[PDB]
Amino acid sequence: ATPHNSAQVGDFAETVLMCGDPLRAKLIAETYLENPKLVNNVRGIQGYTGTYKGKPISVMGHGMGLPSICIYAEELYSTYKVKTIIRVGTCGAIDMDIHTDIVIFTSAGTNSKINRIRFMDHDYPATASFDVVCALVDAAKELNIPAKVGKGFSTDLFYNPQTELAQLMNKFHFLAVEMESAGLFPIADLYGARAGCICTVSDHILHNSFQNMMKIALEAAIKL
Amino acid sequence: ATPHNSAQVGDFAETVLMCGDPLRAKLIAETYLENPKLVNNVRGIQGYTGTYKGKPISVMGHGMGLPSICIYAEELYSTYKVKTIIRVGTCGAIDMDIHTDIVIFTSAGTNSKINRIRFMDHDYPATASFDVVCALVDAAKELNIPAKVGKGFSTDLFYNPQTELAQLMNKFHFLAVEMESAGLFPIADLYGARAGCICTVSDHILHNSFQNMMKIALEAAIKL
Amino acid sequence: ATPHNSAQVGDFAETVLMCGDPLRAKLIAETYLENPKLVNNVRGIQGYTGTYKGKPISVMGHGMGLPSICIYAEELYSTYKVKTIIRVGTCGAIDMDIHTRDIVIFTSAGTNSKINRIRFMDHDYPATASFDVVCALVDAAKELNIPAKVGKGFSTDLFYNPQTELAQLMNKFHFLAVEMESAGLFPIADLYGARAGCICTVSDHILHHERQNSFQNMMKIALEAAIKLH
Amino acid sequence: ATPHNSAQVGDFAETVLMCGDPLRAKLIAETYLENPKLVNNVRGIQGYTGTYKGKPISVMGHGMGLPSICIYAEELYSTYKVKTIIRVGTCGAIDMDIHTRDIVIFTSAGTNSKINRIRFMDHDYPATASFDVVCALVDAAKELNIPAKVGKGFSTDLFYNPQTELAQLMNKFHFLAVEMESAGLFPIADLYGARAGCICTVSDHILHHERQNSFQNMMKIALEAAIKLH
Amino acid sequence: ATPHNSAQVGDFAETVLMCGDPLRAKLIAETYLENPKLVNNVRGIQGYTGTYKGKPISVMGHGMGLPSICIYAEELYSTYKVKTIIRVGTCGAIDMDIHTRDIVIFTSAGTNSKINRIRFMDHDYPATASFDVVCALVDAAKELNIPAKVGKGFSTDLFYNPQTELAQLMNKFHFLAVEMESAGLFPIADLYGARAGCICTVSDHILHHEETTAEERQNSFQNMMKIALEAAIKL
Amino acid sequence: ATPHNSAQVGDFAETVLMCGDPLRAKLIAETYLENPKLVNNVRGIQGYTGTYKGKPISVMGHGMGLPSICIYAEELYSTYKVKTIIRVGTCGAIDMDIHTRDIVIFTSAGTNSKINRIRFMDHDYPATASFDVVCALVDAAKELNIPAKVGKGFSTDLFYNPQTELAQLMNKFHFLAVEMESAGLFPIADLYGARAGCICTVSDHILHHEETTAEERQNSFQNMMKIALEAAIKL
Ligand SMILES: Nc1ncnc2c([C@@H]3N[C@H](CO)[C@@H](O)[C@H]3O)c[nH]c12
Ligand SMILES: Nc1ncnc2c([C@@H]3N[C@H](CO)[C@@H](O)[C@H]3O)c[nH]c12
Ligand SMILES: Nc1ncnc2c([C@@H]3N[C@H](CO)[C@@H](O)[C@H]3O)c[nH]c12
Ligand SMILES: Nc1ncnc2c([C@@H]3N[C@H](CO)[C@@H](O)[C@H]3O)c[nH]c12
Ligand SMILES: Nc1ncnc2c([C@@H]3N[C@H](CO)[C@@H](O)[C@H]3O)c[nH]c12
Ligand SMILES: Nc1ncnc2c([C@@H]3N[C@H](CO)[C@@H](O)[C@H]3O)c[nH]c12
Repeated sequence: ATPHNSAQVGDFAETVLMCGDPLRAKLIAETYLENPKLVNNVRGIQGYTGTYKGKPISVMGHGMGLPSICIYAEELYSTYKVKTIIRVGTCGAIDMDIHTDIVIFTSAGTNSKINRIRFMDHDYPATASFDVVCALVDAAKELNIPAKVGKGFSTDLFYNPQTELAQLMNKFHFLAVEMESAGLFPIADLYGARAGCICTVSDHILHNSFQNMMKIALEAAIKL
Repeated sequence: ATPHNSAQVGDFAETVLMCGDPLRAKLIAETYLENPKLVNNVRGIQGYTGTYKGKPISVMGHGMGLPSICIYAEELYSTYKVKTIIRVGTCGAIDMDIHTDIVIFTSAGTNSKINRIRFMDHDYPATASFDVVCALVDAAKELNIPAKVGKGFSTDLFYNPQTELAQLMNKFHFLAVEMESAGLFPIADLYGARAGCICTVSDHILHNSFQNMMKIALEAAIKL
Repeated sequence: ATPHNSAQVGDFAETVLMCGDPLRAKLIAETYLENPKLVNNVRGIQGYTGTYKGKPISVMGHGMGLPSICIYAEELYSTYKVKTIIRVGTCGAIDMDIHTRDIVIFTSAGTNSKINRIRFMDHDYPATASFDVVCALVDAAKELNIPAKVGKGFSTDLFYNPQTELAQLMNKFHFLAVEMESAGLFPIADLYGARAGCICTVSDHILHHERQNSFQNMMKIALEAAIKLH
Repeated sequence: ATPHNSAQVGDFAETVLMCGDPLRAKLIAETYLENPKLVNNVRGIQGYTGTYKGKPISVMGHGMGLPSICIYAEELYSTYKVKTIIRVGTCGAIDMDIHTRDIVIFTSAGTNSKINRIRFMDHDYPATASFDVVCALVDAAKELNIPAKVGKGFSTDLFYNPQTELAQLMNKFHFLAVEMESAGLFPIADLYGARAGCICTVSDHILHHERQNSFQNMMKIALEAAIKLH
Repeated sequence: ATPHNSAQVGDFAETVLMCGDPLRAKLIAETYLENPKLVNNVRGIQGYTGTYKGKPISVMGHGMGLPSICIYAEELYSTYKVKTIIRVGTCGAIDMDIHTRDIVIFTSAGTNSKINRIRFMDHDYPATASFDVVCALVDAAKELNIPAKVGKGFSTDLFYNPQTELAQLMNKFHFLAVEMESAGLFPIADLYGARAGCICTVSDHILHHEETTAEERQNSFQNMMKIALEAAIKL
Repeated sequence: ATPHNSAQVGDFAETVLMCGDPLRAKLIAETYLENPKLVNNVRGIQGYTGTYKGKPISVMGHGMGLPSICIYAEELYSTYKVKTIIRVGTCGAIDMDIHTRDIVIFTSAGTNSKINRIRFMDHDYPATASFDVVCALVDAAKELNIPAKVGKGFSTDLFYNPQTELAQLMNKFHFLAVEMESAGLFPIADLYGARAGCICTVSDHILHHEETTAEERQNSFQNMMKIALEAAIKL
């Protein structure tokens, strides 16, 4: 019922986990949901609606990059009346004290122009919902997994011609880099809904985890 | 051998077709290649190396949006030594005289900041290779299929808050909108390689084809 | 010790509460701090150090606007070794469900200044309050039974904003409130690996014509939050 | 009929060849057009109409820079009903394989002007020559055995460019050459649903110190291309 | 009246001297205005109306940086009907032949704030002192007998400027000094039909400092106050 | 010498009058300079060196728009060692009390070109006329007995301006007129230590035109030429 989603109003749990990799969405179909009903495979995007400890979850891939996640997220909140999107994903460390760890974003800077286009060319600060951030932090806490908490940078360019930037992000204690959150968070605000992100280091840009990250995300889903 | 590509130097034909939809890459695996060898399924991205009329082709999905295609294309030209990328795809009409037709891009404007980042914040004109554009035009001509030739607009935002823009693109005779070419073309330039795009109207933003578009792209691949 | 501050090292506590009005700073020093010493009066800015429930605490004005709070915040984190600065201010409400004298706690702050674009290679820097501090303010307010909204704020360069359709747009994106300083504080604290946060009182609504108790309430939340952060 | 043009309707052919130097325009009128009538001399700009192999053709200067060619191109497409304007210019080569007096044909043109950002909601407008015309120029040059490179050009606002690392960057992206007008012509033609193209002669290399024949060669290619486009 | 000013139309004169430092406004009011009345002290900004050689004059602080002088300059012109604002403060040395305690008269000022871009469709607004005021200031400084350079200033949003190359660039283009308010004050005068000018004494030097003390920079810069008040008399 | 100028150091005087229209440079040279020598006519730009009341003067076209006056102003200051450039052209009426044939003296000029952003780290450069020249021009126009307004101009990159709201905005901020070269000419003088000023006569009006003919706008605007040459004498 949307150019990128065949599923119908109700086919989606009020809470969706989303990742970049569509095969990873399946992995957790599949490895945590009970009664994994496929609900979207347009563009092979692996949409599922299920339950975890009796609560209706969903998982789905979002594509690599802001423009992609901006498509999915807007559709989910608007059409499929989703209340909460948590991006579980991978990212690259900037902070010298973060290592191949779990990171929970409070916000995400960006080199994209998308937020300038939706905000009269001023600075929109892309902020994770304080609800969700707390939810993730807490869960991480119960399950006794260390998590870092802080800023992300959503890059439009995985191979960044602007090489002086990794260091500058370091200088300002940016935690890590990925390519989607700065797109998500303001869509969430726009629909009065909520979003958050987390959060695993799969490489360091200045020189188990899947399981931990997913238990935290799922435990957190529950509180929300 | 690249974070997004498991295949190896040689696994890719000097010429790759690429589309947004990874299931569509398969469709033409699959429907035109002979001896479809899978060469990449990281993130389910459907990479194939084959032959068409005895020439080594490849097909692959590129994701929706500049940041996505920028990842694939840069990797293909640099790592996998690809010489030519033709984006076969779908797009949305702006021009009042274009209808649910085939369009061949000579170039693509954009609301992305990616080209400003690679070009000292000046205007890079994202231009399809005149080679390829001619190749497509000619083929379209032999196979007796009408094609339109002209400008595209690569949007970062499928649901564009800036609603006055469809009309302004109309006023300047923009042909159609999609979300990838403006990312591609300058990468092509950067590696001294070549790229082009085309090209099918799947909706009009102001109010067979697959088969035709693919025969033109494949015929054209051959001349290149 | 700086062109804007005549204190020496040691003279400021590790936590400094700052507000725009230097006379409000003075009012706080006389009302909430015991044994307030005037440590800075350059430009009439009223900086004091004292204690609150045995814990060391400072208060100082910052003037109005990013440029001014940028001078004083960088000086504190850099010359004086401050660890934490909580803004205690007033703001104009935007979100239609926020009312005069309501109390807002900022997760982060948008801006129309060019300052962070200059600090950050012309990219979008998200000015975020430190997590600890947002939490401490939220805990304080719950312990004291003062209700507090949590959310994005917006720091404008222009109090009389000729961009008249901006208010609405912010509303559409659920910005709680507008003030004129947080977007500058946050990234400076990040730069000195220090902490910052901001708490405010709604003194007026920008979307439709609209005290002490409020001020008093915010001060308690800020001061108790300072205690927990120490 | 305009502040910059004293011709009336009818006075220009459907195809107008324009170059920066008004005396070059005059040189073209006297050398290639038969029965050249001076139709415009406001500001010394030298516009003529005549014929070439029985086909109607005009030539006029445009001055140096986007702003100037923007005045004259819009006036021609709008007041005079011109259908096609080919720039016939000189340029500085960039690409290391292009040499003095080589001939370049532009598929499109980058720019550092703000003009297209103003025309296009601050987005990236790709100034592209019309396909027909690029083709006609390429066909003409092949029929006449003059070799011609095809590629991106770049129109700078600043002949003496204080951005000294720009030349290299353009080279890295395989821009053929720099002139100071095409980026302005193309989008105006799009706006009047007309056609435009640009052909140039390399008068100098910007990447390392470096005639008539060349000029003559370009003129033939342009004039034959005009014939085919008619 | 305004949220930042508790006086009322009539309380301020038609000419107002302003500086960043309210304590320096207070020194001016005390050292030079016969019969100073405190007209406004919200935020401790020290606004006073008195008279100088028999003509009404006012003085008030404006705080540091564009956002702040913007708030006060616009209230003065709009609500309090002021006709002339002369800014008398400190810079900001860039020129190599200019030194601390030197005097500098701004014709205009560049900036790095988005403010003028925001009030002017994102183009380059020339923040320009009124020709009258420049001349007055220039005359006054020629009569009293004090040397003053005339030229351009630059209002920075960032006293601690991370762009460290910018100072040499300004030097190439021969800017005189750097401050933090004039680029905001001039387009506001333009917007209200009123006049504005800016005179400042050098308090440090950015290329080969050089310095100055909080006290001497608060009390030791009479002269600019002198030229400013003589200039005021004429206008 | 330069690619745009075939004269040589010495051929141009130290003061050059310039206008967009080379035919108007040629009228000035013919109507006013004793013993005009044609020093430069590459691109038909009409540069001449002669003398006026016994002082050396020069005159040359500069073409329309920032990119062009930029090319010539920089060659004059850099290679030909010029000391002063006075631009005498047309505008550009914005102010409602200004009308065709009226005279306008620019203190500075806003712009919408990226040029000043590019030579100034992307901030707001105040493109400012030299105070000397403004004064000279102002004096000359007071002596000869001709009325002239002093104020700000705006140099547009787009004579046909698609931003149709911009003219009223300029009006709010009281700009005098609109032209297409001054914002480029002033920072170049600054860069070379030299001086520049701009005087123009109103050739059309943007808010309630009003017009003028190619001929009267080419030949009928002596006066500005008069003030400019009197001003030149002083400088
Ligand atoms: N070093 C790094 N730079 C930028 N992005 C990432 C990522 C994330 N993984 C995908 C691209 O590899 C994309 O969806 C990002 O969110 C992992 N490592 C990264
Ligand atoms: N109306 C329209 N607006 C923008 N984009 C498109 C597209 C293309 N299809 C994908 C998104 O639906 C993406 O890869 C685009 O290239 C089709 N129709 C479009
Ligand atoms: N409605 C409103 N719009 C913008 N700013 C504010 C403020 C804050 N108070 C000072 C100026 O009023 C300044 O320091 C701002 O932080 C209070 N209400 C506001
Ligand atoms: N090296 C070079 N750099 C920039 N521009 C050019 C030109 C062109 N000739 C005129 C100025 O020289 C102007 O109209 C430009 O189009 C020729 N060579 C060039
Ligand atoms: N080096 C310098 N950089 C920037 N600004 C200044 C100033 C001016 N004095 C105040 C605080 O320094 C501020 O209001 C500025 O106007 C003096 N020296 C300066
Ligand atoms: N309405 C108007 N808009 C913009 N520019 C002008 C001019 C000036 N005259 C030349 C061509 O019109 C150009 O060189 C400008 O300097 C006169 N009237 C103007």
